[PDB]
Amino acid sequence: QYIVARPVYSTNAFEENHKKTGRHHHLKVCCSCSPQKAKRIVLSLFPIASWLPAYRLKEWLLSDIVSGISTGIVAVLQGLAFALLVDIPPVYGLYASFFPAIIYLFFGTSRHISVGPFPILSMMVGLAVSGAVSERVRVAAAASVTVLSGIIQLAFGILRIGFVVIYLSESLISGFTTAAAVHVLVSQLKFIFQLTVPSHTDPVSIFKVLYSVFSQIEKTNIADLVTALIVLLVVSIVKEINQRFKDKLPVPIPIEFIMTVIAAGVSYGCDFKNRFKVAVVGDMNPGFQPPITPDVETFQNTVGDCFGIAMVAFAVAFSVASVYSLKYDYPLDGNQELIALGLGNIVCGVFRGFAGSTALSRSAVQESTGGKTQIAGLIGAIIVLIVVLAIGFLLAPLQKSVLAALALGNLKGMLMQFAEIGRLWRKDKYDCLIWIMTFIFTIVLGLGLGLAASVAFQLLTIVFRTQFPKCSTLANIGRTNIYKNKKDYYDMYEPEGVKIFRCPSPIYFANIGFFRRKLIDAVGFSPLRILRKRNKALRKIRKELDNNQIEVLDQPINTIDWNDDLPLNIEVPKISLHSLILDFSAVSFLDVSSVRGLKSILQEFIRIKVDVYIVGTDDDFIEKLNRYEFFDGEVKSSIFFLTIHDAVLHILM
Amino acid sequence: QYIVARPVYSTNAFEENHKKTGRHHHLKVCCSCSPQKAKRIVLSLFPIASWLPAYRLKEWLLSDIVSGISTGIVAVLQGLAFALLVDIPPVYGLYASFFPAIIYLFFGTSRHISVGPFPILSMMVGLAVSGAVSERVRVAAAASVTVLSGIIQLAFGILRIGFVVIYLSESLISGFTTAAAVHVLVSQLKFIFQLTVPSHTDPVSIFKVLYSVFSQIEKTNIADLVTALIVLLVVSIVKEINQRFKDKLPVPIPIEFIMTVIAAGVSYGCDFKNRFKVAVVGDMNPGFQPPITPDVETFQNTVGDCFGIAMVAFAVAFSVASVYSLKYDYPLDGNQELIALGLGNIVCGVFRGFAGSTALSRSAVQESTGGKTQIAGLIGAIIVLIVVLAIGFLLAPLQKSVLAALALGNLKGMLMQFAEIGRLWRKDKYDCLIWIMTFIFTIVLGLGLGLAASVAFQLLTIVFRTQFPKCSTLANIGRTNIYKNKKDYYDMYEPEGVKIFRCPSPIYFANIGFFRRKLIDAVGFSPLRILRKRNKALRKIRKELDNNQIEVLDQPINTIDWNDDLPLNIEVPKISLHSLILDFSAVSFLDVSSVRGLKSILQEFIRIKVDVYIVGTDDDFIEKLNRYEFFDGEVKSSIFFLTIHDAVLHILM
Repeated sequence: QYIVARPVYSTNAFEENHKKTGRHHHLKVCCSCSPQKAKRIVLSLFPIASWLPAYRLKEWLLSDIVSGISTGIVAVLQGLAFALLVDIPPVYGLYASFFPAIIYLFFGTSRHISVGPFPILSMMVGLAVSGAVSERVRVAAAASVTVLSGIIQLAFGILRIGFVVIYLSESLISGFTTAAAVHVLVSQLKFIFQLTVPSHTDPVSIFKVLYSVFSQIEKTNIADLVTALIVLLVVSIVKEINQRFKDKLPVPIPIEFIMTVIAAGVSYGCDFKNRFKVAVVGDMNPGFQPPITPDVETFQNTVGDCFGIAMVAFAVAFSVASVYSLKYDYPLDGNQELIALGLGNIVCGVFRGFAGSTALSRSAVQESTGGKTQIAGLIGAIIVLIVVLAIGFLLAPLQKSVLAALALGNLKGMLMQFAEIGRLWRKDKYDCLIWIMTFIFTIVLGLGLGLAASVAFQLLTIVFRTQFPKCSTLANIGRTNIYKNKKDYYDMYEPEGVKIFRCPSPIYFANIGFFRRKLIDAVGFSPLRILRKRNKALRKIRKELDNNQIEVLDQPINTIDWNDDLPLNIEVPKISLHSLILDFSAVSFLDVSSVRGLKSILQEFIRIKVDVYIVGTDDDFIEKLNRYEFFDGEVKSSIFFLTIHDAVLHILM
Repeated sequence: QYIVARPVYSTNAFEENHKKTGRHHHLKVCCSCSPQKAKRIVLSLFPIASWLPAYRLKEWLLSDIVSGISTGIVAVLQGLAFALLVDIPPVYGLYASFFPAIIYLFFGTSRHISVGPFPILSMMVGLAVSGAVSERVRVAAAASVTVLSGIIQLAFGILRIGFVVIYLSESLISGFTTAAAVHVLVSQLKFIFQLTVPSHTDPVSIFKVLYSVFSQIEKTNIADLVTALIVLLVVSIVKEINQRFKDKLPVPIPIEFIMTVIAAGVSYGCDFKNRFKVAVVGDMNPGFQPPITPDVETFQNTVGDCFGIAMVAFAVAFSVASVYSLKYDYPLDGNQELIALGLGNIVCGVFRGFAGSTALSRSAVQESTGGKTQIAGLIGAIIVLIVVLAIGFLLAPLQKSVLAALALGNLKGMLMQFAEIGRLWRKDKYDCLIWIMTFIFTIVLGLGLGLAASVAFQLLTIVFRTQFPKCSTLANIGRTNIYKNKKDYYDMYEPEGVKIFRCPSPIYFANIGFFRRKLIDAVGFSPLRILRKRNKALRKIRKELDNNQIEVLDQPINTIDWNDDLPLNIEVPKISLHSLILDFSAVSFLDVSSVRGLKSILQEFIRIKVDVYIVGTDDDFIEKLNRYEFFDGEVKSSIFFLTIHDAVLHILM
């Protein structure tokens, strides 16, 4: 059974019978050079010196040839299809899937990540250029939003503050990216229907596009729509074949290559360019561009949106890479992800590309084909190299909506997150409000400002959880040490005069007005009204008054018991209370707005000659109240006890 | 002593031995007319029917004559001195201390409040007009910011959401009003030095004024500065006499009247207007103005700042009135303060005034002179009535910096709050960061936008408090039920295999990545690395692999004990752990981002054949985990226990 025979401990009669350890509680141990300290700094800022000299060549090379080619053809056709969401020339989407792939080979700490562009940052870059102009003024201003968002990411992995991704819950991540998969689905209607839409901008940007597209819906094309519904149907159902047959199917079907060759083959020979009037990708010039210096007139007016691109490029890079970090069991450094993607978006921004990070629909192509290391991300950048230099004379008959339909086949994973009202409403109803208020703020205020006002509302639902706590009143079940809520069981014996209270929440500025109101409700009387009625009855003994003298009615009584008949017609109220336990077990923290309100209600309750105890606090909660100066000659330190049946056994003896 | 002899209860063997009450857990009880329901609705929306028919005429009339006159002369001279902070004609400061004083007599629930203008809302109105223009275009646009901020206040006391004032701690209130007492001290330099400064606006508005004042500092006046230093010296030290001699001095010295009569007497007879060149208050026209209709072109561009004036006019009205509510012991309704000040700022905004609420330096004049009810706020509006109609031909020789020095004598109470770095740094250091980040955001971003970015940072210091909690590991002290931290005492016996953990914080999105990291640190091993090494050793028994087949290595084992020698060269690691208690006593709440991470680490720890218990949770914490579907055929409901010595007594038997 359960037998205890210890004496009654009062947390100051416990720290004298049982001595503490008295153990000692920065700028010398860290700022100190050592031959064993700078070894693991250089091999942690440059981690290619930790997987390249240990490379299993017989086992990992042939899996990294066939999985670097299979993500090379995906990186080309996704690269051209994301340069159109920014409305720059399409060759600038192959300078953004090659230059971050070389830099992340050296400084990168993840091993199953294919780095390039991805459609949530082809719009946040695409909406920042329209907010920095007001194609030569858009190429040179999309490659200066990249350098600004690569300096902010580099100056966050140097200050070692790469724990910012914990401020984004899964309801805020599955609410933002579901609303970002509608902005992608809407802004890819300029290229399927072949309509000339102006570049909209500020708030409510999706309904400005839907008003401009559907006002020209009689001017669409039939040779540009039946080839974006044949492509959208086949590459969806063949991708349905692959994820249904992940077994019994080695090296699954590359539908993103064999559909383009059909579509670029039919457009050269049936002459879709001059028979119909369909837009095609132009003739790209073979070769790179000279580097450019970013201008300050682009930095000044879009400094508020490169704090949005720099915290979206990392929150996708740390959500995707942590999927393969718990699957293949290797440690992942969250600050090396900020340096290797701060240097990727500076080199690719200087060399005229645009911003980007890892894509979930491309990293799963590298991971499922058999990519073991980031050598499959190097050979996935030799094929983007040979397309730029050598074979760029192909992909000119590509029909500019085969590209705009391949980027709509990837929106199955990000639009099936709508079945979270069907789950979070039945479960939480606070994290179903963060899903709704993120889907509304993003689709109205835009992508960039829909994350500032959604994180700030996500922090209002920690205050809403602990604003009106369920304050209780406890009682004893079975003459033992079990103290549970009084309105729940049957034989609960609460003793004579004792009134156990319980606040199951941390007490702070949003919580002390409710705890003080509920304590004087669940005790029967207010303690300040009965101090003033006693002092009025004491002044009548020694014998009303105006203002500035009511301050003497709240003084402590200095002389009777105030419970029997007073010898004149005096009607001061009586109380049966003579103790008040407080269960501070579930209280996590106090602050200076809650200590000054708790000290106020312990001082009223003591001057009525009601002994107030506080019960359940650990070692750190009492050692912090020594620093608020909570204790004085009235509120002693012998009011703290250990457990509830410890304090009640002290009252009855 | 302390003896217990109960059996061991496991919170499901407790709710069968002790039956619950099964008690039942809105639109019918409230939406129901009744002859006893509409009585206390009409007498609570119109509370002059609850103190006027019970008025002690012999005791409260002569204290309300002499304390309505003493706040009448203050309301006139403060009214003219706050119409200059908005830069309108000075007669429009007597239409703002008279019309809110009549409406608050009827609908007002406080009894020691003098209603008028006050210098923090003569600048928030004064900076909104400069943001709505870009004197006839400033009079008609300061009386439309008033009507917009009176409709927002009326539509917050009708929706019954007047608990918004709990989102503002005392560190955010003593940080905002200290920074608002520097904006007042700076913007009263246009009238002491007699300098013509253009109307400024947007961010960094105090340094734009200090640059414009001190660039003309050779063009000041000597007849306008020696009369704002004689006035500023005497009315400060005589107000030092009153608060030093609150006893032995009945009806304290009205220095704000006897100094003006001297200053308006010397300016008529020594001829300060034509000898020197000093600015004076003009000749006010006797009478009111016709009402105006607010234009929509003022409503559209300043809808973002009348959400700042409407939540500053209430946070001063509920901070001042709660001082006299706990002193004179009457209940104060926080929603009737929003209706009676929503109707005050509509009537006074239609009749060409400006916005306002109660002032701390004027309500203390009414309260200390002997004002008992709001009849002293009616006679304090008959004297503002006779100054407008009859004796407005006086106060024309008033020198416009006697008025600008009387409003600098009130900044002693709001500038002595700078000694809170000397208190909050030694005590809290989180609520000393809210004092600093509010003083910086207000003095840089302005008054209106310095409260949006200071409340939003105040909610980041509840996340900073519970981001890195002090996770512990407990042990037994003296073979009893006392379980405290292991690195604190000496004879702490932790049993064989048991590993008691403790998280002293609510677990949520900012807390589950740290609790999972600290649990596998304070247990010795990771539980997922040792599940995969067992399954690799089991496949070698029945006999590496590529991707999409590593998902079978995290499966539960289905067949040995994995603690002795395996019959081949197999080096799966061993564990001594066979239990894991978790102290969830201090855990307040869980959410869907923390349940999905806690369920993940209970499922890894059970498949290693390690029995995981969760200990310390009340009745409501288990009844919410039935709604997250935390329980299945693996994580049962018999893992919850009552207390720590209850679970450890179950392990050892």
